[PDB]
Amino acid sequence: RLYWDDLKRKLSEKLDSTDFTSTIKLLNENSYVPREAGSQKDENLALYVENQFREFKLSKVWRDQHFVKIQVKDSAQNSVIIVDKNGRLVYLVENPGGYVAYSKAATVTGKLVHANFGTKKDFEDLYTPVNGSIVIVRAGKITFAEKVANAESLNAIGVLIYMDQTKFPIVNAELSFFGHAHLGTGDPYTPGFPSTQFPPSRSSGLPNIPVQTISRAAAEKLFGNMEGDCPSDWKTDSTCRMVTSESKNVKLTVSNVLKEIKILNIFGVIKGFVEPDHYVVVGAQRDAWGPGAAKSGVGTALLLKLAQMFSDMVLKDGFQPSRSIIFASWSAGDFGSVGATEWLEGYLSSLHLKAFTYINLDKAVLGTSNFKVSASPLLYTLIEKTMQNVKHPVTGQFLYQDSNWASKVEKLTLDNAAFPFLAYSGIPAVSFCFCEDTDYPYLGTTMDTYKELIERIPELNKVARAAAEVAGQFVIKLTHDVELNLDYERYNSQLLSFVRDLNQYRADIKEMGLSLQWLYSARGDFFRATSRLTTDFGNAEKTDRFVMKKLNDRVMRVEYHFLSPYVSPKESPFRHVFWGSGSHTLPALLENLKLRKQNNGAFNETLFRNQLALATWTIQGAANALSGDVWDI
Amino acid sequence: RLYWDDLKRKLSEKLDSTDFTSTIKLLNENSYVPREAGSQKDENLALYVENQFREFKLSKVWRDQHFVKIQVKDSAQNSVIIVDKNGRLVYLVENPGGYVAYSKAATVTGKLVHANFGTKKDFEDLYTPVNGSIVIVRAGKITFAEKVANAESLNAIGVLIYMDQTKFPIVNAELSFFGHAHLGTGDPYTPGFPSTQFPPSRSSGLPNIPVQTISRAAAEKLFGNMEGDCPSDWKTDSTCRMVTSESKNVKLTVSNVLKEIKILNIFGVIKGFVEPDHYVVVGAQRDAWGPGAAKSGVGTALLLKLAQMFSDMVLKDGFQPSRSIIFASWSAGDFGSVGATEWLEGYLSSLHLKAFTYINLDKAVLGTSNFKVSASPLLYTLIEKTMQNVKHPVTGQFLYQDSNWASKVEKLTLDNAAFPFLAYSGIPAVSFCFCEDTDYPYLGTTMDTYKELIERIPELNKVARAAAEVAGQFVIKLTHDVELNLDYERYNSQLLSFVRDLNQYRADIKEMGLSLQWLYSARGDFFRATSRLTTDFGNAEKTDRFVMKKLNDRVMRVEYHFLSPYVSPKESPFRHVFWGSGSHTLPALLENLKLRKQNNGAFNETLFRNQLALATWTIQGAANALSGDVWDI
Repeated sequence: RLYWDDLKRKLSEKLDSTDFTSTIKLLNENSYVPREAGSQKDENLALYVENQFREFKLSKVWRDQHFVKIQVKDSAQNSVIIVDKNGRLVYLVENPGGYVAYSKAATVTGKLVHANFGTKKDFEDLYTPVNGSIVIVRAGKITFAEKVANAESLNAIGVLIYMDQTKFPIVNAELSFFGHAHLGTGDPYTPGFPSTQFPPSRSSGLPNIPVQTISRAAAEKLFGNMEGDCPSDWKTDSTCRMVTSESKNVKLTVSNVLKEIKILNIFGVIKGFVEPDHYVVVGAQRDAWGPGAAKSGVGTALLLKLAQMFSDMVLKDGFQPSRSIIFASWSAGDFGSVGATEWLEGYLSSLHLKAFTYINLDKAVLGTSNFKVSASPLLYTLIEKTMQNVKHPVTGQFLYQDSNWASKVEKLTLDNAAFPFLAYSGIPAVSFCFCEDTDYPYLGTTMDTYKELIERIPELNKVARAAAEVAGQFVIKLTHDVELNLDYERYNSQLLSFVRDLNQYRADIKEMGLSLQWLYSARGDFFRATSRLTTDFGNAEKTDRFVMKKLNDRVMRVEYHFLSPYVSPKESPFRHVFWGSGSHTLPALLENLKLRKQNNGAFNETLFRNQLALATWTIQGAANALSGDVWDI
Repeated sequence: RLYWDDLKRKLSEKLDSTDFTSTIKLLNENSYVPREAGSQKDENLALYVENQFREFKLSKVWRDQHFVKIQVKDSAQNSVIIVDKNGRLVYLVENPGGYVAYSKAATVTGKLVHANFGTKKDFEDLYTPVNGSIVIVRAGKITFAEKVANAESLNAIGVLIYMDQTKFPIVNAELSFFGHAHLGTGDPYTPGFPSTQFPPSRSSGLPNIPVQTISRAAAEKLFGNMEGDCPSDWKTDSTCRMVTSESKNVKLTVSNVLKEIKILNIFGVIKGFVEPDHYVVVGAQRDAWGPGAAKSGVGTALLLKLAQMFSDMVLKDGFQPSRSIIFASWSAGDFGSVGATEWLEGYLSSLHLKAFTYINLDKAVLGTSNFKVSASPLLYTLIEKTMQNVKHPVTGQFLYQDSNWASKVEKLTLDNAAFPFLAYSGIPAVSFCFCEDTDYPYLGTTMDTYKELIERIPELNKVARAAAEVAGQFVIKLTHDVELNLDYERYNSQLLSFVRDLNQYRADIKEMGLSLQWLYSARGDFFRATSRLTTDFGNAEKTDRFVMKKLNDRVMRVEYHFLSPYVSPKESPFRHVFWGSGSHTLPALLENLKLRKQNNGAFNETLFRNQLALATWTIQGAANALSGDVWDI
């Protein structure tokens, strides 16, 4: 067993002589260049990664194979067409190079209406009714899946998406791009039974309208046939317009088809010396529509180098992780973390007893200016201590520069592979990156190349190196300390913050005959439960692996006990009342209640009483799950 | 620490000098005599039990209080009336002394039709259509809740239930009786929010028709006005008839009302010396409609004596249970294990990590001829070894007399408090009793008295003594051995048996384009997972509480991982794919498939493909949950 100081030094010095850019460049070679999930090139890289793991001599390397239905574009072209309502003659504007996976295959003709980013707010602020019209929106702010849903929610009949030059200062205006519009993760077409025969989807999260990505040039050509200046508030090109002329409307034809593919998740593992049946999981997306250097290459490179380093530290330098470290190369990430989700779904309710943390490595390097982090609050302390002794690659200062960084942390979103881990599986998760206030413009394009990457970021090797150090320090701390570096006390602030918000309606809870007393008591009981647990840790003999096991297991279950037990994972997979999606999340409870100031019928008093109940029960249950022995109350 | 041989002797000799009949008699005194749930007498007994626990000096004794809505009969009498369709004049036949909790409060008039036991089969074998008619059925075979559901399922408008003299050779034909018809357990009116305001119930399992219990005399008076002899196949009184005369039909008026009551679950605990945060739970129903000597008294008596004995063994004789023993006195058992279920529901998904076994003590003594057992397969080995060294109270031979007893074991039913533990909470459970091939006739009547009990069973003290020895040996084995006496290998036979059944349709699975290959692989993987676990146990150092903790925790999770993760506990609480209720259970999958030999539209091919899928996923998940470390595959 080594000292944390030595492990820190060892990791750092191994990192010093590590060549990241070579690997990123290597992954950008023609053997791997265009690696859409399931393709032979994806399969090539999968084989290469797998071989590398074998050369690193990890305890065991294996395959997690899955068959899934994705959507690819048909031999028939998707098309964007302008129609003259006079005589109904059509003019072809574009056959897009790209497409949007999970779009309804359909042909729709209507008026075209701009809706900015297609955010929920953008739609309400519209002075043009979207109903029965095709909508065009800029990429960014929110996922394609959300834009489609918001629009579909207002009865739009189709969606176009372009990259405006203000948000995406790309010289080539003919660039086409890719994404998906499945409002979830995993395979949307997952019949619980094999079939020839065709069953409907139900609560799939799939679009019922066609959605399609277009080049900025094609959008500006559409603007050429539209009227109305865009609000300066949108801060967009002067090109932009709002609505088709009276005599014209647009026709969209999407003919994407379902294809079944064989994806491979490639796994390596360094077994733990004390509790090998518990693991930290480190993963990266291996697939990409185009070259996907930043989208896929960076992550896969870090995955490979981290795996190599840790294998060397165990075999040469005497590092002895208490718990196991699993390295995961995912496929079909581009379709909604499909690879990751399929694997997660094998262990719906059991995984949280083995995996205590997931570290995502996707898009860790996109810029230089900033260091962003999204994570479970359970990892805020680990993250903080890690930023306090990792240096900025350009700047030289420690990453930790703001004592208040934790309150400004944004939550994991659906397009992040870290999301299903936290919100569906109840495993604390963290994603982080070096970046700007600007999205990396080339993501999802054929311009996401190494050359492009090394050009916007000439210090690529140093920056990737800093990204590896944070992930590496995470992984060491997590498998070295006898306690788990999961700060369960953090959820007191979260509950406090939530009740603090809720208490801004102590009046409206009166006019409904409701007391919030049982909820306050749940919050109090959780506080007590954490306090007792901290005391127990302090009074425990750190060398007694039996008592630590027992205390650590309690910590490992905190996250999962915030998954609502009162909703089916099939109907709503994202059960986490803090971080998931649906009417069972604390945020939903607040939004339903904010709709009570308006005397409009949007408020749903009944729903709220149920939400209040389920929240209280969930929180009580978590407090009770943490308290320990049934005679201690 | 003592030797199993000494603990066996100690338990036995303490039992030898234990006076059971005194306690049963004591519970039959006027201070407790009629103790309907929530009543003052129930509350008296609750206080007495609680005091006794305090005198026994258990580690901690506490209260688990709940407010629940039960139904009691109104000041207005329920009535059974015969109507002359000529002139519509009515004749009062009875104002029943008893009632059926959860009956719809309503008045209905129609023809009366006998349907034997009201089993699903009994209805199909009817040559008289039940639709729009009131139905009369004999008690027995199935719960009232099922009879009502089956009848309601065929559009009957009301249900009468009597005790025929063949199944219930009771001299007094005027005897009235009680039960409930809620097709589940727990409080059916559980709004997730407090209210004045009234919300509908939804998937409550509540009757939409009136149901009422009548005396045999009242039934025979009804038969007096009916025609058609009953099938000799029913083996019932010659009195019985099938249908009202042309000119007559029956009117039923039920006016039961909802009352909110305060129930108390009384708990005692003897803390474990090694893992106190894990418990065996031993419970008994304290409430009864009448005197409920057999229904409630026996169980509560055993609960008290067991608690006392084990407290003495810990404090005087040096017994040191590894894990905790909790003694539970439940209330509102008579309404569907309501007390038990309410408590279970506080720990929906967390309880199975603390409670590894529930032993039910209800109706353990009803006769002398037989010893019956129902339980999770996880306890078959414990049960067997226990029968191999417990003697029959009358006979003197060991209870174990049939090497094949396990394949003839009937599953826990809904009226058993052991049921929600296993099927809703995923905690292995066992109920057992000494009994006959005949139901104890006085259950749910005012004749369930000590005097009646001591009369049909003069060896009451000896028989109760044998009942305590099995429960006691269960409890000792379970808290003494370093391994858990949960035989997880047993579920290989279960899966085998199930697939063996399913394989009787390998043809019909072809005509649907389906392979069963992924299901076979799940079964294989579970087999592997258990084999590996047995090996691990063998290779473990029995004195290393850390490794044992880890292996025992894996065993403790087997049961729960058979709860279907794909159904909400609110919509269907009984999620256990082997032992629960609904379309997600393996049995349901078989029944849907047996409906494919008939070319009638009852078969539901789509449903089956989903069932096949969910089953496969559930089983795979359980196998994967058992395999241990993610690098072991």
